[PDB]
Amino acid sequence: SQALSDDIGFLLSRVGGMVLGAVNKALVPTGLRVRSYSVLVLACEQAEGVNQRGVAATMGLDPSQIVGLVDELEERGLVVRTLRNKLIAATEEGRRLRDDAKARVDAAHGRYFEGIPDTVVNQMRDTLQSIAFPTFVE
Amino acid sequence: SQALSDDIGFLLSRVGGMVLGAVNKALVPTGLRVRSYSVLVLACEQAEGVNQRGVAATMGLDPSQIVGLVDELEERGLVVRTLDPSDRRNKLIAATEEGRRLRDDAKARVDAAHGRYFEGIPDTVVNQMRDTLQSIAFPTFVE
Ligand SMILES: CC(C)(COP(=O)(O)OP(=O)(O)OC[C@H]1O[C@@H](n2cnc3c(N)ncnc32)[C@H](O)[C@@H]1OP(=O)(O)O)[C@@H](O)C(=O)NCCC(=O)NCCSC(=O)/C=C/c1ccc(O)cc1
Ligand SMILES: CC(C)(COP(=O)(O)OP(=O)(O)OC[C@H]1O[C@@H](n2cnc3c(N)ncnc32)[C@H](O)[C@@H]1OP(=O)(O)O)[C@@H](O)C(=O)NCCC(=O)NCCSC(=O)/C=C/c1ccc(O)cc1
Ligand SMILES: [Cl-]
Ligand SMILES: [Cl-]
Ligand SMILES: [Cl-]
Ligand SMILES: [Mg+2]
Ligand SMILES: [Mg+2]
Repeated sequence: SQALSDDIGFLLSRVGGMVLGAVNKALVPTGLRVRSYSVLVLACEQAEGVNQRGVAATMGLDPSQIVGLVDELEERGLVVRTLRNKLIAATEEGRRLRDDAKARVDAAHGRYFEGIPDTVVNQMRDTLQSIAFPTFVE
Repeated sequence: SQALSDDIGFLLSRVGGMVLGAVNKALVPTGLRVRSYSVLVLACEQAEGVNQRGVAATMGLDPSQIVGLVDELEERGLVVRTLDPSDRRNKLIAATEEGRRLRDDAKARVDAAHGRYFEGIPDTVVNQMRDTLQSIAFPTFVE
């Protein structure tokens, strides 16, 4: 089928945007939106700060875009930017808000994947990781 | 897993965004962007045209958001607002000959641009992803 509604690229972009909208809606009480949430999660994965370069690469953004997200998070004392190399270190308050936000984010997920078994989610996860994070550039 | 890179919602938005940016870039020679392209494609799929509400539902948008996309395509002579010959109360967005020719050019670009991401995936994996994403975007009901 050559129909748009059967096209996997269309579908991925459509469901990605549905998830993005739902997660932004769920995040409203936290003051975060998806990109600032993502920087905060990445910072909270480590004790010491995480490499800003690496954050940008993971998120598929230029480092210049991550700068403003770090400023946003620092406005609320959620991360502290430390040192040509730049690292982003989560605070105790950052870690607390990350937990509250993630429960809202999971639920926003739960709503879209209800009735879809974990075996299907696991295969989707692997496939999407192989696209976003390939072993080399073809 | 607590890791962002294991969050299926993150990965959907991450790869969805890769696809969106690649499609806008592939479309630069056509003058279209992802939404105007989608409307043009959906009009071309029908012989007589497609209803605004159908387009909106396929794109997950309110119908009010489709009017300006149709205006853009109409100003370029790529679609025409017409009336369904089988029901004149049914307004249709119909592709023109020039719209069909551009849609063929544009879909060739977008197909090739998608290949970078999807060509290497096993067919059985793609098929399962397709059907799963359809069940999320376009839920079905009782028979
Ligand atoms: C349409 C999207 C996906 C969602 O936009 P949104 O609905 O404005 O959502 P937001 O993330 O801005 O806000 C989320 C929700 O939280 C709400 N919200 C927010 N901030 C607050 C607040 N501070 N207080 C209270 N409430 C709040 C906000 O109003 C909204 O609520 P609701 O309307 O009920 O869903 C938007 O991200 C977007 O346009 N993305 C770019 C891509 C795009 O054009 N998508 C449209 C579908 S067409 C498509 O995907 C085609 C792709 C395609 C791909 C490949 C191809 O080959 C061909 C085509
Ligand atoms: C071409 C895009 C998709 C849109 O840019 P644009 O057309 O030049 O225009 P705008 O900058 O006005 O953006 C249009 C809308 O695209 C929306 N958008 C912005 N990223 C996207 C996108 N990945 N898909 C789908 N619409 C988008 C964005 O929110 C905005 O919505 P709205 O404000 O309602 O009009 C551009 O954002 C782009 O190239 N994105 C690729 C880079 C990217 O998104 N990387 C991932 C960042 S991290 C992230 O998204 C995390 C999400 C997340 C989700 C769930 C979780 O559980 C956890 C995390
Ligand atoms: Cl954005
Ligand atoms: Cl940004
Ligand atoms: Cl219209
Ligand atoms: Mg919006
Ligand atoms: Mg600010």
